[PDB]
Amino acid sequence: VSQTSIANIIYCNSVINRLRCDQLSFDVPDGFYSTSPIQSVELPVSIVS
Amino acid sequence: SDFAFNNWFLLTNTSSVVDGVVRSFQPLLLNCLWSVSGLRFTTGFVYFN
Amino acid sequence: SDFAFNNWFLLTNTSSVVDGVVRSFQPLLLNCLWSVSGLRFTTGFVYFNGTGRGDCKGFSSDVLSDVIRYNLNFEENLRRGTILFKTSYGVVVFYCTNNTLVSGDANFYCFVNTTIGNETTSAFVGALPKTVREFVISRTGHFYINGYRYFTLGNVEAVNFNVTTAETTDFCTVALASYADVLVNVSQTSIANIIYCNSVINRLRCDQLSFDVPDGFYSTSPIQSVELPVSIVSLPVYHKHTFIVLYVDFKPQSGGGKCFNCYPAGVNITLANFNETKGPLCVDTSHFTTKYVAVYANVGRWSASINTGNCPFSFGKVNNFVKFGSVCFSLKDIPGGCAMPIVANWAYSKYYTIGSLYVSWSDGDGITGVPQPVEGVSSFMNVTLDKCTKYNIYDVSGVGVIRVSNDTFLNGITYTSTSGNLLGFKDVTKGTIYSITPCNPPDQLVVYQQAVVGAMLSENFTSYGFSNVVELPKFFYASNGTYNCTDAVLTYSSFGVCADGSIIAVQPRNVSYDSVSAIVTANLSIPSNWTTSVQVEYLQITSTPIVVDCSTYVCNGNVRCVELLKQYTSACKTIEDALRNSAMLESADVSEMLTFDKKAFTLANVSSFGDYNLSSVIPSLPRSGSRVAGRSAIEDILFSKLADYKKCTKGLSIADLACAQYYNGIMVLPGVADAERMAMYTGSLIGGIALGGLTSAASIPFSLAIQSRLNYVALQTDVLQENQKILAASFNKAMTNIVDAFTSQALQTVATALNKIQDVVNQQGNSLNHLTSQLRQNFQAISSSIQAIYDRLDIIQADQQVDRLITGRLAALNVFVSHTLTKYTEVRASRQLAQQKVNECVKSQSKRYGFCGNGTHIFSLVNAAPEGLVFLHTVLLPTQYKDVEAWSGLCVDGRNGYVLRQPNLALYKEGNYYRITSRIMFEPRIPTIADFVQIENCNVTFVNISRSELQTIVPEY
Amino acid sequence: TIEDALRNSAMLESADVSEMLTFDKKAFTLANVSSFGDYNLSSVIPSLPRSGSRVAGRSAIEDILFSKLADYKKCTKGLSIADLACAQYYNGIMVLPGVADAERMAMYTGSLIGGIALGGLTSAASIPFSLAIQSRLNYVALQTDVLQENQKILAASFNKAMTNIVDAFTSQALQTVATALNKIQDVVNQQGNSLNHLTSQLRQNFQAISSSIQAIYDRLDIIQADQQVDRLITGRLAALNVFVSHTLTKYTEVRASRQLAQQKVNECVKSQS
Amino acid sequence: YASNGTYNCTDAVLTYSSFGVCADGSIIAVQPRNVSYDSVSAIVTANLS
Ligand SMILES: *[C@@H]1O[C@H](CO)[C@@H](O[C@@H]2O[C@H](CO)[C@@H](O[C@@H]3O[C@H](CO[C@H]4O[C@H](CO)[C@@H](O)[C@H](O)[C@@H]4O[C@H]4O[C@H](CO)[C@@H](O)[C@H](O)[C@@H]4O)[C@@H](O)[C@H](O[C@H]4O[C@H](CO)[C@@H](O)[C@H](O)[C@@H]4O[C@H]4O[C@H](CO)[C@@H](O)[C@H](O)[C@@H]4O)[C@@H]3O)[C@H](O)[C@H]2NC(C)=O)[C@H](O)[C@H]1NC(C)=O
Ligand SMILES: *[C@@H]1O[C@H](CO)[C@@H](O[C@@H]2O[C@H](CO)[C@@H](O[C@@H]3O[C@H](CO[C@H]4O[C@H](CO)[C@@H](O)[C@H](O)[C@@H]4O[C@H]4O[C@H](CO)[C@@H](O)[C@H](O)[C@@H]4O)[C@@H](O)[C@H](O[C@H]4O[C@H](CO)[C@@H](O)[C@H](O)[C@@H]4O[C@H]4O[C@H](CO)[C@@H](O)[C@H](O)[C@@H]4O)[C@@H]3O)[C@H](O)[C@H]2NC(C)=O)[C@H](O)[C@H]1NC(C)=O
Ligand SMILES: *[C@@H]1O[C@H](CO)[C@@H](O[C@@H]2O[C@H](CO)[C@@H](O[C@@H]3O[C@H](CO)[C@@H](O)[C@H](O)[C@@H]3O)[C@H](O)[C@H]2NC(C)=O)[C@H](O)[C@H]1NC(C)=O
Ligand SMILES: *[C@@H]1O[C@H](CO)[C@@H](O[C@@H]2O[C@H](CO)[C@@H](O[C@@H]3O[C@H](CO)[C@@H](O)[C@H](O)[C@@H]3O)[C@H](O)[C@H]2NC(C)=O)[C@H](O)[C@H]1NC(C)=O
Ligand SMILES: *[C@@H]1O[C@H](CO)[C@@H](O[C@@H]2O[C@H](CO)[C@@H](O[C@@H]3O[C@H](CO)[C@@H](O)[C@H](O)[C@@H]3O)[C@H](O)[C@H]2NC(C)=O)[C@H](O)[C@H]1NC(C)=O
Ligand SMILES: *[C@@H]1O[C@H](CO)[C@@H](O[C@@H]2O[C@H](CO)[C@@H](O[C@@H]3O[C@H](CO)[C@@H](O)[C@H](O)[C@@H]3O)[C@H](O)[C@H]2NC(C)=O)[C@H](O)[C@H]1NC(C)=O
Ligand SMILES: *[C@@H]1O[C@H](CO)[C@@H](O[C@@H]2O[C@H](CO)[C@@H](O)[C@H](O)[C@H]2NC(C)=O)[C@H](O)[C@H]1NC(C)=O
Ligand SMILES: *[C@@H]1O[C@H](CO)[C@@H](O)[C@H](O)[C@H]1NC(C)=O
Ligand SMILES: *[C@@H]1O[C@H](CO)[C@@H](O)[C@H](O)[C@H]1NC(C)=O
Ligand SMILES: *[C@@H]1O[C@H](CO)[C@@H](O)[C@H](O)[C@H]1NC(C)=O
Ligand SMILES: *[C@@H]1O[C@H](CO)[C@@H](O)[C@H](O)[C@H]1NC(C)=O
Ligand SMILES: *[C@@H]1O[C@H](CO)[C@@H](O)[C@H](O)[C@H]1NC(C)=O
Ligand SMILES: *[C@@H]1O[C@H](CO)[C@@H](O)[C@H](O)[C@H]1NC(C)=O
Ligand SMILES: *[C@@H]1O[C@H](CO)[C@@H](O)[C@H](O)[C@H]1NC(C)=O
Ligand SMILES: *[C@@H]1O[C@H](CO)[C@@H](O)[C@H](O)[C@H]1NC(C)=O
Ligand SMILES: *[C@@H]1O[C@H](CO)[C@@H](O)[C@H](O)[C@H]1NC(C)=O
Ligand SMILES: *[C@@H]1O[C@H](CO)[C@@H](O)[C@H](O)[C@H]1NC(C)=O
Ligand SMILES: *[C@@H]1O[C@H](CO)[C@@H](O)[C@H](O)[C@H]1NC(C)=O
Ligand SMILES: *[C@@H]1O[C@H](CO)[C@@H](O)[C@H](O)[C@H]1NC(C)=O
Ligand SMILES: *[C@@H]1O[C@H](CO)[C@@H](O)[C@H](O)[C@H]1NC(C)=O
Ligand SMILES: *[C@@H]1O[C@H](CO)[C@@H](O)[C@H](O)[C@H]1NC(C)=O
Ligand SMILES: *[C@@H]1O[C@H](CO)[C@@H](O)[C@H](O)[C@H]1NC(C)=O
Ligand SMILES: *[C@@H]1O[C@H](CO)[C@@H](O)[C@H](O)[C@H]1NC(C)=O
Ligand SMILES: *[C@@H]1O[C@H](CO)[C@@H](O)[C@H](O)[C@H]1NC(C)=O
Ligand SMILES: *[C@@H]1O[C@H](CO)[C@@H](O)[C@H](O)[C@H]1NC(C)=O
Ligand SMILES: *[C@@H]1O[C@H](CO)[C@@H](O)[C@H](O)[C@H]1NC(C)=O
Ligand SMILES: *[C@@H]1O[C@H](CO)[C@@H](O)[C@H](O)[C@H]1NC(C)=O
Repeated sequence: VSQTSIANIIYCNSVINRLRCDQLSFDVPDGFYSTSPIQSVELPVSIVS
Repeated sequence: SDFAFNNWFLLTNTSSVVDGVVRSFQPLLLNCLWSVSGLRFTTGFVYFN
Repeated sequence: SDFAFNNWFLLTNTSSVVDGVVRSFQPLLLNCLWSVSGLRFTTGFVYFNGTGRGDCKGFSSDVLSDVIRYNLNFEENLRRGTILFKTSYGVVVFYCTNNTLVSGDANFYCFVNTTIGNETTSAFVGALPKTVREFVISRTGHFYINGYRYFTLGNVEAVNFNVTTAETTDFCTVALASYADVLVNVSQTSIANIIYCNSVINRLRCDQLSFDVPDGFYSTSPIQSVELPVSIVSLPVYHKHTFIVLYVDFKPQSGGGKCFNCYPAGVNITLANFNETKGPLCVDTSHFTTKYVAVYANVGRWSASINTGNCPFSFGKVNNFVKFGSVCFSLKDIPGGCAMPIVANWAYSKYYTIGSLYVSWSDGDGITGVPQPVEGVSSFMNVTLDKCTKYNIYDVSGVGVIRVSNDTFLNGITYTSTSGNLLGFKDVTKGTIYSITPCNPPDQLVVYQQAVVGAMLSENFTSYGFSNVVELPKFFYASNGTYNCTDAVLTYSSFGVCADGSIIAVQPRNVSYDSVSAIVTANLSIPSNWTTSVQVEYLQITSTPIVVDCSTYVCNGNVRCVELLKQYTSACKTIEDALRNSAMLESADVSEMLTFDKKAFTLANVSSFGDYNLSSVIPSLPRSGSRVAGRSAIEDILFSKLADYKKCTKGLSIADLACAQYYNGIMVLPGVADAERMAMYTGSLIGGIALGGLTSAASIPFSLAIQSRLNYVALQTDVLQENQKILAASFNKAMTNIVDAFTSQALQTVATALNKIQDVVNQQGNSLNHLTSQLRQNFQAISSSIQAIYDRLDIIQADQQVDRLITGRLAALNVFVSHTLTKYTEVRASRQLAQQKVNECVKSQSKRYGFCGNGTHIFSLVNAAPEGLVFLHTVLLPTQYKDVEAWSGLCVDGRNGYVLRQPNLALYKEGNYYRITSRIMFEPRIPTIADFVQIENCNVTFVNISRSELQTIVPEY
Repeated sequence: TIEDALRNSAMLESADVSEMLTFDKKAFTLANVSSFGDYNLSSVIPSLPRSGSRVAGRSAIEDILFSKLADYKKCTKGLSIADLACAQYYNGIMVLPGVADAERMAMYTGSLIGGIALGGLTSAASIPFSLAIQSRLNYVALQTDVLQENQKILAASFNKAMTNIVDAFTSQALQTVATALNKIQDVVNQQGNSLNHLTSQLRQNFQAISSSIQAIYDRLDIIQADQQVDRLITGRLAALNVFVSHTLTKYTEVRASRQLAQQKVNECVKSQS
Repeated sequence: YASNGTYNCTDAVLTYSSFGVCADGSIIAVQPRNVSYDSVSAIVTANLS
């Protein structure tokens, strides 16, 4: 955003784009980063008492 | 990419930021490309369809 | 001691620890030794009494036993048994039938049926253990099987054990016991041994959460634990009383036949103060004594009483010196006010409350509850003087001892310290003032060889069994031994302690040094042949980097938590960005510092050296593997004296401690100083000593090399080199001595290095040992578990109590990062110094005093060590000095006087002829004319020689 | 962990500072001012015992500096009201006696000062101070004059400069002295206000009804008293951990200054650089 | 370690103390800095440079 007006956007779909958006920047310098890919669906429920 | 979107605006309940980089939730699905070409007074009723 | 107690177990309500050291409260009183020998089915009823048919052994007091423990020593077979519990309210029995039928035999079904009075009830066992090795019971009624507690019965008057065993060797024990405070060592969740916390030394040891605390200094506070006289003081004002009394008269028709909690004849409970208008009754006279009042006629086993509510002040304690601005106690409800409930118990089995005592209050200094019922025109100010006491002085409470003082101080009435604790007060009556010393100031004690010896105190008294209390400046000191001042086995800057505890004043290190040798044309002494020595130093070089995943650490896998965090990515990005950039920076530096020479690495073969036999330093050959190098002897000795995640998502083992940390999100990177290139670097440096500039690449004998290095200090001028052959015998002996010291000041130096290494390792570990503990505590939330928080609440009020967790966690994380940066920025200095001296001492002899050793420096070895290096500075120390008679200059028969071209030389008259020697070694050199220089003005103070005898000294003509 | 860290660090640093302080009885006796000469460095030399069995006494520049800048034995007994320091003991802080005691400190300083007039001689006797300066000069270059005007001229400027600077205590050199004095008062303030900040925090109660634990017990029954108690200690432990983590950061940094000091005292003090 | 490229060990475009990575993602063990230095030249009455 420049002068409160939009300039461009980046969809957070791909893994690389995900990391880039997480970086709050563009063009992260070549290096090492950490990530956690997580399942987002219902899972079987188990109980023991 | 490269869309000017000069008219296009952000949405904020609170005070707007200026000239910053921000990730957020926006209603940006392309959906129907135009859906209003040649708009006239009898625009009809569209109900999230 | 030495009891196996394999069957014996711990007791824990919560999850059991495994393989740890823990001090806790356990029921471990020996009481009756056995009390169950030859146990048969008719075991009888024992009720927390000495009435146990067994050999108590006479160490048993037989007063009372808090708990009953059953230890079973039978083969792993099922034998019919029943358990009977007798309580005044009811008799409960436990039965199990092997057969499928509910009656079964007198698929396994167990039924425990409890009958109260004439009513019989049936209960469900549910889960049945495959095998039970131990049984625990208590008077409170807690029931423990194999440590965990399944359920707790209300009360047990007596216990009867219906166990029948055909086997003559039926079982090992069924005993009684009582609580105590002990420490335990647990391996694989199973006990190994314990330590009773009775003696003072044992008390300190248990406090140390360890055994065998190292000899040193510790602090202790011995405290009286009995009732003390109570003293009160208030401003004298003629007491005008107010009595608030309440008449609860529960009086039901027994309640055991139908219901006790049904509030029968429960009705009127009231206090005379109610008004027909019923305006809230707030007292006006400041002095009032609240009392519970009389109670209704009480029948067996049941009662009613008041309970603490939600107000700040508990009713009944209000009279104990409290303040209030407006009581306004009311029987009905009061808007915006606290309320308390009275409940009734039928043998502690039915709880039924009653709306009671609406109270609201303003804060103030006028109204004050007084315990003493009598209030009137009287004189009282009880004040015990010189004993430990409680006290209330002008609405301030505490404990201590009162001392009379002499200080006018008529300005006011109370004096308080900066901390907020009052120091002294003045009587209203006369003007005297009294101080308030605390009862038990901390005392400093000393321990050595796992026993206490000596003690620093404050009072001129022998508190312990010590036979002497030597008064000393700034403190007193007790000891149990005579003063013989033989030596010190411990030391502090001011003083050291003797073996028996005698105190001694330290005499600093007797040493001696040298200085410039001013030419004075008189007698002087030069050092003769030296002896070798070795000094050891240690330098921190690197820090094990750590990395953290923000979102794992705080979110812990909850998607909703992740989404609430999503708006804070502006914040926590800085943390991991800083840690990562700092790690890669320092690793780049340490990788830039490590050079290598293949030409010289091969030279590290011990055959190249000679008599020195520095076997330990040289790197080991590969152990039939394709590895460039192996750690040296001093290396694995040091490591000895001091995991893969690949196995932490797979495998069949339970996760390890390190493995757990990964789950939480901390992640320790592999260390920068890996052994391969570390050993190559060290070996190359070591091989750079025997390599000198040659047209060929071959080596030369090590002996010649030392001579060359010596030449640097001065021109060694001897043809038959005794030093080369003598110093090695001292050198290799010193080395064997010091490696033995690993496995004479040099010894204390080695002790200092070792202490420093264990220091840095502890300093590194307890950082994250402190970090990972803080998430176990919830700052303000109902519970730590985010998942549980979501379970306990709907969408509107769950996130609201969630976010205050992360608001604290982020702060703790920012603290951690801000302290890690402060570790790196400081270790960088030590890195600078290390690189600055390794390339100086290791490569080229220094001419700087005190940088490479106590005296003149010859060469230095280097090896690796945890996150650091270690040096071996070989030096030279003068064995003896040779005296000699000199001349500060020369005068020819002509006016011209001659002097020397550089100062470091000095003439002397060895015999008839004159010899000029070095100032730093006794090596002598021939005189010649080229070594002199001319100055016109003759000083008479020099040698006086003409041109004739000049030809006798130097062949001029 | 708190007290274990503080104790181990204290004994470590005290062992180091005790390892650094050497002594020479041969040279300590040489500190007699009669040995020097026109220089009259009266201020530096250590004072003789004041009719007491004390090895040494502080020098003039020493007590001037201290001037410009208790026993617990009397804190459980006596008739006086407790002093501020005394109060701290009651609370539980405890300042250990300083490592640099005056006796061995003065012996060390005096021995170093006496190492200047001592040169290698067959006998143990001294030589005139004048000859010594000439030898040190030779190091820079072969002083070649027979009638040594420097020895006699520079002393008149030297003793005058010294009187000027001791007056400055009681020209860039002046600003240098001002800087040192400012640095000393800086470190002393920096040391005091640490525990002056510590001991104040227990006067405030983080969330409890009142600070006084005894009062808290008076105002409540067993079930709801410990519950409002523990949140006191939950804060107090945090404050304590902050204090220890900042003390370790003071030690680990002062160690560098110690290194530099030992590195230059043995260089400049002993042999011209 | 996963990678999408073959191992040819040409060079390293990124590095960490234990190891470095190739341009295509192939992993490589670092060889420390080949250097050489000198030392005292003991008089030995023989060939030297
Ligand atoms: C100004 O302030 C206003 C204040 O009102 C803001 O308006 C609110 O904005 C929030 C955030 O966008 C919005 O919450 C979202 O609502 C939409 C619509 O909800 C309905 O759609 C879901 C399917 O997505 C259906 O299940 C159902 O019809 C939803 O309605 C229900 O909401 C909850 C949660 O689903 C239900 O339990 C209730 O029963 C109720 O019927 C959602 O699209 C969005 O859902 C996302 O989060 C939920 C909860 O975690 C999750 O279950 C959804 O799957 C989804 O999460 C992700 O899934 C999609 C799948 O396509 C994936 O692509 C993304 O990763 C998704 O994030 C969420 O519930 C809220 O309703 C608004 N307020 C109201 C009252 O309308 C406004 O935005 C502010 N403007 C700014 C920014 O200034
Ligand atoms: C699993 O979770 C359960 C939860 O219930 C745990 O069970 C509780 O364990 C605690 C701690 O052991 C236990 O508290 C202790 O109770 C026993 C028995 O109390 C009765 O004995 C005392 C004499 O000691 C009598 O005065 C009176 O009969 C006691 O009963 C009364 O309790 C309070 C306090 O005394 C009274 O005010 C009430 O009126 C009530 O009638 C006690 O032995 C123990 O007492 C110790 O502390 C108190 C309070 O400070 C002190 O006054 C005692 O003198 C004693 O302190 C020290 O004195 C002895 C002297 O020999 C000295 O040797 C030690 O230094 C002592 O520490 C305390 O009251 C609690 O009752 C249990 N719960 C119930 C409901 O029974 C179980 O432990 C958990 N298991 C684990 C570890 O996983
Ligand atoms: C974020 O948004 C800002 C706003 O558009 C971007 O900055 C703008 O970037 C353009 C180029 O992308 C700049 O234009 C260049 O400016 C120079 C100097 O005037 C001109 O000579 C060039 O020909 C070109 O026009 C422009 O100055 C700059 N303006 C501002 C206000 O920043 C920025 O690049 C965007 N960043 C990302 C990552 O999207
Ligand atoms: C705390 O409890 C553990 C568990 O018993 C103690 O460790 C065990 O200590 C024994 C000796 O006391 C070790 O036995 C020795 O092991 C070696 C190597 O196997 C063997 O050669 C010896 O002959 C002897 O058996 C045993 O290995 C060790 N086991 C474990 C799991 O630690 C520990 O000493 C106890 N500490 C205290 C202070 O009580
Ligand atoms: C470097 O440090 C070492 C250790 O501090 C010094 O070693 C020691 O040198 C002193 C002389 O200052 C020796 O003292 C004397 O020993 C004789 C014979 O026992 C005794 O009769 C004298 O009265 C005096 O005590 C001491 O023996 C010696 N110790 C060792 C273990 O070597 C060394 O002198 C220091 N070098 C310099 C230049 O300061
Ligand atoms: C100071 O550091 C620089 C850079 O680390 C060193 O420069 C390099 O010196 C090495 C010798 O140790 C040279 O190595 C050789 O080069 C020849 C010709 O390419 C090759 O045939 C050999 O097998 C070997 O690789 C290297 O070329 C040279 N590099 C540069 C950029 O100058 C310098 O030697 C270091 N000085 C000292 C005293 O360590
Ligand atoms: C300290 O000194 C006391 C006496 O000076 C020693 O006491 C004896 O200790 C045994 C063992 O408890 C008792 O049976 C004697 O009655 C004690 N004698 C007296 C006179 O009290 C004690 O053992 C000494 N302890 C140490 C560690 O030195
Ligand atoms: C829109 O409003 C105008 C009047 O403002 C009206 O004439 C017209 O009919 C309206 N459109 C529709 C589709 O009803
Ligand atoms: C939109 O389509 C859905 C699905 O056919 C239908 O239920 C709905 O009625 C449509 N919209 C309107 C306004 O009818
Ligand atoms: C245990 O002994 C006490 C004291 O004599 C006694 O009151 C009690 O009745 C005895 N136990 C039983 C079950 O009677
Ligand atoms: C269970 O209770 C019933 C009814 O009181 C009784 O008949 C039966 O014997 C009990 N079971 C036992 C004691 O195992
Ligand atoms: C355990 O039981 C066996 C069974 O024969 C017995 O011989 C032995 O004495 C018992 N050991 C004990 C009670 O410690
Ligand atoms: C309260 O109730 C009891 C029994 O119901 C009765 O004896 C008494 O008179 C009542 N009133 C007062 C003031 O106690
Ligand atoms: C206060 O002093 C009087 C006079 O000795 C005494 O009777 C009374 O019991 C004392 N009170 C207490 C609580 O000791
Ligand atoms: C200390 O105790 C000793 C023991 O005899 C006694 O002689 C001395 O007077 C006491 N001193 C003080 C100040 O109490
Ligand atoms: C120890 O004391 C005895 C008797 O007082 C004395 O003869 C001996 O010299 C002393 N020895 C030491 C090493 O203090
Ligand atoms: C060490 O120093 C003291 C100081 O006076 C002296 O008495 C003694 O001779 C010395 N002892 C040794 C063993 O050097
Ligand atoms: C010291 O010098 C004198 C000259 O005055 C000489 O007589 C004496 O022999 C010398 N001492 C020694 C030990 O040579
Ligand atoms: C020094 O040299 C003399 C004579 O060669 C010899 O007797 C003495 O043992 C030597 N001392 C040492 C420490 O080598
Ligand atoms: C000398 O070298 C041999 C070779 O292994 C070794 O066993 C021996 O311990 C060495 N001796 C010394 C004094 O280093
Ligand atoms: C020169 O000789 C004189 C003779 O009195 C002597 O005092 C002085 O120290 C000498 N100066 C030197 C040797 O530099
Ligand atoms: C040597 O010194 C003596 C003593 O002053 C003097 O008389 C003599 O002339 C000198 N001889 C020389 C300078 O050749
Ligand atoms: C200084 O030395 C002189 C004689 O050389 C002596 O009279 C005096 O007592 C010494 N000063 C001290 C403090 O010992
Ligand atoms: C010289 O020494 C005397 C001896 O006390 C002293 O009073 C005087 O101030 C000194 N003068 C200077 C300039 O130091
Ligand atoms: C009075 O107080 C002062 C100081 O508080 C103290 O020095 C003195 O000993 C006390 N007693 C008398 C009788 O002065
Ligand atoms: C790359 O791989 C090819 C085929 O394996 C091989 O011929 C070539 O030498 C390799 N080059 C480098 C630089 O690794
Ligand atoms: C660098 O070192 C390795 C180590 O064996 C060696 O094989 C190679 O010849 C060297 N390469 C260069 C380019 O110096």
